[PDB]
Amino acid sequence: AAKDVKFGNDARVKMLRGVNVLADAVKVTLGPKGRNVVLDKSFGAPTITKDGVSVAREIELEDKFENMGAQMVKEVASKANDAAGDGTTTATVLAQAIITEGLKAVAAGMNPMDLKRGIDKAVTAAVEELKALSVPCSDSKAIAQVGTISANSDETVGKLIAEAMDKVGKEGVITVEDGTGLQDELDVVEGMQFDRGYLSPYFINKPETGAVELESPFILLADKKISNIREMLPVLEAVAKAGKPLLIIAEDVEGEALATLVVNTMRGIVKVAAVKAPGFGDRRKAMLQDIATLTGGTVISEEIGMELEKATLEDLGQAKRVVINKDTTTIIDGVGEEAAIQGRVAQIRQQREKLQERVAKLAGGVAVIKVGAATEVEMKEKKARVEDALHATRAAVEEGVVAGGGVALIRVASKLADLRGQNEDQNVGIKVALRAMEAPLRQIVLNCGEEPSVVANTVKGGDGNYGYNAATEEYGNMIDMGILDPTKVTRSALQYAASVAGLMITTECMVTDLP
Amino acid sequence: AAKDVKFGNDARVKMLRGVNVLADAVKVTLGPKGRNVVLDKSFGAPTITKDGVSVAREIELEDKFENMGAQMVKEVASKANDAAGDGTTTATVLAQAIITEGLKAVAAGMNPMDLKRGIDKAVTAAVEELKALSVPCSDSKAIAQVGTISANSDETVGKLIAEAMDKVGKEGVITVEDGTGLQDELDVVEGMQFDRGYLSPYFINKPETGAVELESPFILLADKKISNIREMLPVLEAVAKAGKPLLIIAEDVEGEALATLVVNTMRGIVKVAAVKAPGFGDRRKAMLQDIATLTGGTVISEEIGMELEKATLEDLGQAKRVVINKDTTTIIDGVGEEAAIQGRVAQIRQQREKLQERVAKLAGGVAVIKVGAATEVEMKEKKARVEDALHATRAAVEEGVVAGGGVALIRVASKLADLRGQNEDQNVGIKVALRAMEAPLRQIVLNCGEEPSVVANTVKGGDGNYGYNAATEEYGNMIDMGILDPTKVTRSALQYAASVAGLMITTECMVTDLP
Amino acid sequence: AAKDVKFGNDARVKMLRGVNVLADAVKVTLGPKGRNVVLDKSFGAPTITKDGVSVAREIELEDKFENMGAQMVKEVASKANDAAGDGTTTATVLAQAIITEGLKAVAAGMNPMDLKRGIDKAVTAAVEELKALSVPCSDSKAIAQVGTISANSDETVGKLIAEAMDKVGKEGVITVEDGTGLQDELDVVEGMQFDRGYLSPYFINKPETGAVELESPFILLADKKISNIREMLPVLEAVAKAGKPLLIIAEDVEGEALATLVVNTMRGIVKVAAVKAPGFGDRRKAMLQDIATLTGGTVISEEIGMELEKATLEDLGQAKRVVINKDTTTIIDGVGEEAAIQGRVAQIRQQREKLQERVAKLAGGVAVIKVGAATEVEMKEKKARVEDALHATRAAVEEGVVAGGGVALIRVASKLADLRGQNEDQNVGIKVALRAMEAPLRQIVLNCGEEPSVVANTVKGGDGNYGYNAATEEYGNMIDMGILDPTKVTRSALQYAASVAGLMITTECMVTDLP
Amino acid sequence: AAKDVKFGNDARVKMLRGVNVLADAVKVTLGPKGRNVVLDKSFGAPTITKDGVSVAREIELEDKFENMGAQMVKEVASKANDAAGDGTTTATVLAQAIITEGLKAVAAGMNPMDLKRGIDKAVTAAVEELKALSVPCSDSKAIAQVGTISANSDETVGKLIAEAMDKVGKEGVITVEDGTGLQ
Repeated sequence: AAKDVKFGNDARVKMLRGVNVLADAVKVTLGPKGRNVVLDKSFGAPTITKDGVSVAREIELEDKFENMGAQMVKEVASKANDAAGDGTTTATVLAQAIITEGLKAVAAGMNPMDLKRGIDKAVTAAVEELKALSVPCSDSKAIAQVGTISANSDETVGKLIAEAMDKVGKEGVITVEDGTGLQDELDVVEGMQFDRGYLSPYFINKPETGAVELESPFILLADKKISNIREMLPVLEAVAKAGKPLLIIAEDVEGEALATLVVNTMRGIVKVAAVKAPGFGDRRKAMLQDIATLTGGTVISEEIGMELEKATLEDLGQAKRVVINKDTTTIIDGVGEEAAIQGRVAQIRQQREKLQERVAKLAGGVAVIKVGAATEVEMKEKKARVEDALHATRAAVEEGVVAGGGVALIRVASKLADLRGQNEDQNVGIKVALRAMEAPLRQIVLNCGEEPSVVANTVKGGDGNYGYNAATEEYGNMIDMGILDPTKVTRSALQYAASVAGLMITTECMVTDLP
Repeated sequence: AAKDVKFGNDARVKMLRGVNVLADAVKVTLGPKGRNVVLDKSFGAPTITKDGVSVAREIELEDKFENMGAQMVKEVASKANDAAGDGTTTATVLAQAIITEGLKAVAAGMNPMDLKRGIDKAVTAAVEELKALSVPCSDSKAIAQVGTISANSDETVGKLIAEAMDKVGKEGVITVEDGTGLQDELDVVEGMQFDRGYLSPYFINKPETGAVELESPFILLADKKISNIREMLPVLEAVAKAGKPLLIIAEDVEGEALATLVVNTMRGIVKVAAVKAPGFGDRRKAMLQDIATLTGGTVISEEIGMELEKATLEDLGQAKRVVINKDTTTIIDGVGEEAAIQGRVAQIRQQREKLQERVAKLAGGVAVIKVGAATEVEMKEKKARVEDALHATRAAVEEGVVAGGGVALIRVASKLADLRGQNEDQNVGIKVALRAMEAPLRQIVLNCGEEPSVVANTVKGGDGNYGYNAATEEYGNMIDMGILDPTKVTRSALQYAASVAGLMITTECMVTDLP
Repeated sequence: AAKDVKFGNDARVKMLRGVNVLADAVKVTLGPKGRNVVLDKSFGAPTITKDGVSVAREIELEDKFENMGAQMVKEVASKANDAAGDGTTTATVLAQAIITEGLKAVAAGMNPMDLKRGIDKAVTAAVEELKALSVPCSDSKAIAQVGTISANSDETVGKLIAEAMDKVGKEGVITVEDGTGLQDELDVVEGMQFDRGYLSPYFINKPETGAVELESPFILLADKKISNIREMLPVLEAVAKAGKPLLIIAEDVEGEALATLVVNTMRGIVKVAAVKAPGFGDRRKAMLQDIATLTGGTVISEEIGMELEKATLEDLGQAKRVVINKDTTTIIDGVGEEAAIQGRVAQIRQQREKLQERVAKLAGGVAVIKVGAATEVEMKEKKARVEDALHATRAAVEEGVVAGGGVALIRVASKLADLRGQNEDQNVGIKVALRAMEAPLRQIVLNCGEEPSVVANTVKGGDGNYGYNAATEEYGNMIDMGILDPTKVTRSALQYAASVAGLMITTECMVTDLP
Repeated sequence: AAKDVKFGNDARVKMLRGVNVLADAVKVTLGPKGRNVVLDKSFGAPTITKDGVSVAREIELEDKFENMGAQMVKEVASKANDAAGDGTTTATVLAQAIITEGLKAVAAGMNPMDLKRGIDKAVTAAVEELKALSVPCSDSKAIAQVGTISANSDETVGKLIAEAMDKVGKEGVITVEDGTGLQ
């Protein structure tokens, strides 16, 4: 189609208007005196939601340029979510702030590509500074801490999470299943989790989680690449008449057999899914046997001659459940003998870090959680927030908590008061990020109907963990008042907003379709 | 789609206009000198109706923002209805009142989120105060009392209801069936009711009640979850050629067998429905056997080996009728032997509160009512109002009656004259609810063509149960004049209006589709 | 859809405009110097008609509010017709009059709901007063009297009607069939009529009468409810190959067998119809046997074991004709033996009021009428007017005649000159009905091109039955000049107009779809 | 001419919008980090000015009601000027503040004529209190100071006026005209 092209200031004013519409809709939900947004859906009833990414994903504008603005910032809130699990509003609010302040400088005659270098440097430093402040996140306290936070105040949540890790460890494998009743349930049962995602978004049966939940399925363990679909029918027809679903772990699954399986589930007979075997080369040889042992199945190897055509139900493994998402597969309760698994444990124990990881995965079991609730809505809803929190937590653990209320950010801004760049434009670029670092605190206060600059002035008069408690309307030590954000989320908010807004301010020309 | 977004006052003026259109259409029906509203329906002839929720559910506006207003208040009238069975107009009128007064304060510079806290506190207190005033609702008087009221003055109604409970008790199980002739009929026959709703709105054969009525059907009693549909065909084909419908009680029915059954009734051969078995864990084991005994059927247990494939008609139970709705299942006249049921009674009697509940349900029978009427219209129409009243009554019983004419509300408003909050905005928020509490009385009077403030002044000059009798145009003791509202309804009106309007006034921005 | 809502005066001016358009189109046909209205019909040729209801049923307006006006008054003319058979124009003209005068008072500041109470009281009194004036309608004179009138002057009509009743009695059963030639024919033959209408408007084969005429059909007499259609095929296939139609009398016919039969006639093989058996309980047991005896059929009882599957043609009854309408079934010329019927007569004669009614129906036969005519048009047309008249007559008999020219009404208006209500608004409400009572006379005169108020003044100067003879243009005694209206029609006109217009004037708000 | 008449809240929202436009244009010049306003004049070249009354006298709005708002507050800045000679911006900024806060209370259900009595009483008291705080101002140093702040922080103008009053006396006149040179 013929394109519309806009230059310089015009392009930019439009781009910003876009950002604002999205930013403004997301902002209203930030903080304890945050309000909700209603999101239409022809489909079913509207949705009420506080969740920043959820509002973001729905904004699309009519003016094609404004649209482009919104479609870009939408990525910060989106990315935050995939990494952290929370902070998507904060992320958005920082991004809008850097942009506003950025473009103001660009309009001053500053060189955008330098303003960007400044912003980026300011951020690399803020990230370092946050690692310092974080206390870390180790003890079950900090854990249920961050958890309950990312779970949105709900302490019961951060709780189970801490308990969980406190059971199978910080690296243990935790999962989530809908609760049968009103009570939450944490159980440890014979499992494993590895870093492999689905081979097609078309296997998703739970659109909500964006995941693949399968009920007591068989597991196929193939050593070769799967291109042709002919060697599938002997087994794929035996598990058709067994009523149950089927999981495929192989070197890969190529377009030919994949695309047939893809349309074979959605709209099709047997509902199945497939994922690449973990690791590569010599690891996946033994790493795949690990799964075989756990599930009580057989590995179809090429070096023994075994082919897929010469395989039965008996050769397959089994579990009571399994969940696959974008990049994670986790199996729960393997039918594998206690003798067989313990035998393979002693085998590796005998056999230093890479073998240690295989022991940890295997010996070890998988912890499960059943989100209890009164209503099926809340139920599955709560279940959601859980998986979220869990995320941040794992991340929080890997890299802790910091003072909430966005004080952490305000604190790093004064530490970097003396940061400079290679030239004056880079300097303004730093001051632009620092000034933005105040925005979460500033929005939190503004959503309470209170003077945001007056609160900020007095928090900035303080030190360490002194902050504003928006709930109770009085100042104090944020960690003592239990207002903690997880470090991974605060960091991640910052990195992502900076990344997008950094690029965004360097825009001199925009190219889109005609109205 | 591209969205329209409106801020602050503009958003709010539009939101209110919406509320008014709906409120105004509902208001005209409040009280004894209430008039009717005509509701178009391409479908059949138009509908004449006084029933507040019925008017509400039809309002949809063209201006997309105004629409949003109306679509939200529509929920108070809707919620009132699902809980109470009456008071939907009152509910609506209170909601419109809180909103009007609210937004006026918001426009004064008050902090909405505080006005909300005030309103809410004022309400929590009004609810307490109403519990005090209620006399309760216990004696068959108060019962037929509230009944006849919620039935819309019709004394004959409140009557049978009192009789009913007076038969199988307040907790007894009462049902309703269309009358064969012109006479009402109350009969007690060999039944049970438990807290479980249909597994899909697609089983509804009576669109009016929003329920599932089934004629002398067989009952299937399964101990396991029902996912696959293959174990269904041996029995589902034997009851296909028996001409009769079939009820399924199992641990659950999963999408796979559910979705097949769903399209198998509407547009399909055998008309069936399914509901989850009552309770959970060890209760539903024996609780399901209770039903088996009553219906003269067999429980298909897993721990005995019995599967659904190895089951006949003989294994199934039977009743003369059964009605399922949103969250209630009730079976009527079980074919179960008098010996078998009495034997199971003595079994539990031997076996303290949870077992007591199972005795009550079982021993005991189910009372039925046949709404008599001249015309089939009135007939089924009257039948409706009945089920309504019955509701409120059960509720009234659980938590009585209060002075009608909306005097109860006016009375609690003076009791709370001294209620205060945490700050001045919270105070205005209280005064806003109190002032609203006068509105039902004020509308009742306004629908009579009389001076509403002059009536209110003089009712507020009085005490206790002194009120205005709009029918006869003179003041007096409302309980003595027989003008009683059920407590549960007055309470419920208030709680729901407050809930919605409370949220509504905190609105600073609105996001909808383009015109 | 988005709705338009109008308030107060605006709503009302529009509502009235609607009424007028319909009223004005109907008015032009009132009285002996009434003119015709032409009614388009894409379908066939246009229709010329004097018949008030026929004009009414065609008015639909474009302005959605005006439409609502017309769609409401349309009900008076419609209701008149269903009860009386005549007077539909009068009804309409009164209704328009009450409305006009009403709304004028509402605009004076009067309280509508009181104006209504007045109107209603004035009417309850006018009805009483008319019962007084009626002379009654008993002798064959008054009968052919009212008949010939409601038949529109046609004396030949009122004639046969009187003859008829003079044959099988006032309660005898009279029917109508198209005439074979040009001569009218009255014949008495071996029949019965009971108060039961068709079980679906979809059995109608004569769209004109809105009835179900069936030619020498078989009669099925079932004791049970008919839900399933399987027990139908043994008999329904034997009467398929007998070429003739089939009538079903049973306890009921439920949706399942009904909906199959419904589409099985229109668009289908065997043309059949079904009606509920007369009475209830113990009556319908013997009351159904009565029909069996008359038709020479067998009753398929449950208490003998007989099922519908085990039934032949031989078991069924037969008649030469049968007509079913909205609420009446009447069978004509039963094949039942003279011995069998006389035997059942002696059986009941032996066996006090309820058994007396069964004797009357049975012993007794059914009188038939064949409307003779030159053209098939006139023929079937005349046939129509007949059935009409017959109606009013039966009614006239049950509750006589009064002075035509609308003098009766003018006479009751002076009798009620001293009627008062509970307050002044109720008083105006009475004067509003009284003043309206003059309108028929006033329109009759206006359609003659003469001064309506001058005629009215001089009729009101007179007494008793003195009136204006519009045909001959001179005053006199209306009963002596043969200008009589039947009481039932005059009463019914009044009651219905009052009913609708009473409601209509209480309208403060109107809600409809957007243009 | 036919008149437009507006009531209650509508009248008031419009009246306020008027006040704001004038207030906002005058406000930007208040204080040492005050900026200038440019005032068109078909007549000659435009005028640059910091002087609050000068901006005020030029505001006239198109919406006839908003106009009325502005035309009324314009009188505070105008009156200040005729009496004092300075403070016209301050005057304007106070006036806009009382109004904003006032109308907010009126919208709360307060009785306007009482809000007025309060305001007036508060002011009669503030005037008394200021008489107290004032230290008289009689020494050349103090005089030079008011002069300086008046002249947007220009020490020379202060000094120059202080010197002037010192020489002519109290019962003596000082005029100001265009000079030839730069100083």
